[PDB]
Amino acid sequence: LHATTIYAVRHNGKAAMAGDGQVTLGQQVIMKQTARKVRRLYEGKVLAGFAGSVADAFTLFEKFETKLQQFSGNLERAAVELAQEWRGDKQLRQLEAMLIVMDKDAILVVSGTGEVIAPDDDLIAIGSGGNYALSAGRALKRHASHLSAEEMAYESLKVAADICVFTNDNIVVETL
Amino acid sequence: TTIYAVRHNGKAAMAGDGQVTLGQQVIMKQTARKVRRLYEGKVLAGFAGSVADAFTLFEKFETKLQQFSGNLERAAVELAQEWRGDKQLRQLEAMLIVMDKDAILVVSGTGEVIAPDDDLIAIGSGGNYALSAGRALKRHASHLSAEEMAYESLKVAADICDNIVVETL
Amino acid sequence: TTIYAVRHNGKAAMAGDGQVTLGQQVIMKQTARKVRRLYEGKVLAGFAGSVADAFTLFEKFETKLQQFSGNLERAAVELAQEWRGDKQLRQLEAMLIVMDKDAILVVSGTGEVIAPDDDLIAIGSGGNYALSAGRALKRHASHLSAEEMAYESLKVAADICVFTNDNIVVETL
Repeated sequence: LHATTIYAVRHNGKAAMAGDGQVTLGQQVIMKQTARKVRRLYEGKVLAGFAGSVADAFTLFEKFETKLQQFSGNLERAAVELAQEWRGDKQLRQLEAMLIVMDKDAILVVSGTGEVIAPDDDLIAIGSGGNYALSAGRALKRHASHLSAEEMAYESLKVAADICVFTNDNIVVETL
Repeated sequence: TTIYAVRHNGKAAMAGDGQVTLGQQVIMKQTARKVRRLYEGKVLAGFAGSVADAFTLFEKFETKLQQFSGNLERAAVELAQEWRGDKQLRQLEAMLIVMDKDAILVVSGTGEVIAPDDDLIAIGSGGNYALSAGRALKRHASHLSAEEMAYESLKVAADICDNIVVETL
Repeated sequence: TTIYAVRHNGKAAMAGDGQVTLGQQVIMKQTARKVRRLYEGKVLAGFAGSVADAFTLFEKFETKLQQFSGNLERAAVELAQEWRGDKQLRQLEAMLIVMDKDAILVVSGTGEVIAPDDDLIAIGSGGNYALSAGRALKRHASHLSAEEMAYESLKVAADICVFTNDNIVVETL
C-alpha cells in the first residue's frame, strides 16, 4: 500500500506542507490520482501529515486535535502527549509510519515508539517517494534558498514524482 | 467474481454476476452475487471475497451506518478500523465497495478508505478491466446511464478476462 | 512500455508510452519513443522491449520491407525467421506489433507471426488496460478517429498501470 507522499519545510519565516495524490495498492495498480492527505487542524493553524492508512490517520488526527485543544495549540506539548498515547495504544503501537506536525514556528515528527523529533534543517518527508523528496529538499534548502517555502515543497515533490512510480505530479501545497 | 459501481447523473448502480435466490418473500428473484442492499435500501455494498465474509462485512457495516446516522464515510472509516483489528478478517485481500446516493467508497483490510476519482470503481478478478472500460465510457460516452455504464463495463471485462445483474439504488 | 494498435474506419494508429525503469521502480526515461513509422511512413512498428533492441528490430524489419517492397505479411514472416535465427535477438521475449494499411501482425522471437482476431491489439504491461478502454471506445464512441482511440486508450492505461506513464506518442498512417 502506498498512500501519497508528503513533504514539509519551514523556510524564510514561512511554512508549507505539500502532497501528491497517487494512491497505489500493491505494486502495479493505481486506485486514485488526486488524493489529499494533508490535513489542517486547530482553526487552520496546524498542518498534519500521515502517509499511512485512513483508519490510522483518523484515530491519530482526532487524538492530536484533542491534545492541541488541551494545550491551546502548543505544538510541542501536544506532540509529546500524543506520542505516549500513541505508544500506549497497542493497536497504533504496531504502526511504522510517522506523523508530521507543524505550526508557524516548528516542524515535528511523531513516532509510534513515543519519539518526538525536530528534523534537521527544518524539513521532513513521508510516503512512498518521501525519501526522494527529502533528498531534493535538503539540496534545495542548501543550494537554492532563493525559493520560497511553498516553492521548495512543490519542487522537491516534483523531483520525487519524476523518479518514483508511486508519486505523481498532482501536488497541492498548503501554507500557514 | 467481478463487481462494478458508478455514480453518474444523479443515479447510482452496482453490477455483478447473477444468480437466482429465494429471500423472505419466497419468490424467485434474480440478484447479483455478493451484492446486497443495506440501511433500508439506501446503500449498496459489494464484496469480491467469500460469500460468508461478504455477509460478515455487510452486517458490520450496516450497524456502523446505524451508529453514525447513515454517514457513509464515518461508517466506512469505523468499519476499516474494525476490519484491520479483527483476527480473521484482516488477512483478507478482497476489498468492499460501499455506496449511497452521494458517494462511493472502497474499504480494504489494510485499513484504507478510498473515494474514487470519478465516482467509478470495480473490484474482483476482472475489476481493473471493467475499471478501464468504465473510465473510457465515463469520459467519452457520458450519454450512457449509470446502469448502462455498469452493464457495458462488465461486458468489456468479460470479453477480455453475459449473466450480468445491475442493481439500481 | 505499453503499445496499443487500433484499426478503425479505414484509419490506422499506434500509441506507446515513454516510461523506462529498467527493472527497478526508479524512472530514468520518461519520453522514450517505441513506435516508429517504417517503409517511408507506410507501416507502423511498435516494440515493447528495450530501446536499443527496438532499433535493431526496426532496422531489420525496415530492410525486410524493402526486400519485399511493402508486403507486410511476407516481410513479417521473413523477419520472424531472421529474428529466431540470429543468436542475440532470439532470446528477447518481448513482442513486436507491425501494421500496414490492411492488417495488424504480431511478430515474436519464437518465429511465430500472429494475426490477431479483431482490429484491436495491445502489448506490454498495461496492454490489457488499453484493450479494455479500446473496446469501450470502439463500441460507444466510434465518432473518435483511430488516432484519438489510440491516445485515449493509452491514457486510461497510464492512469491505472504503475509502469505506464502519460507521455504518449501516437503515429498514424
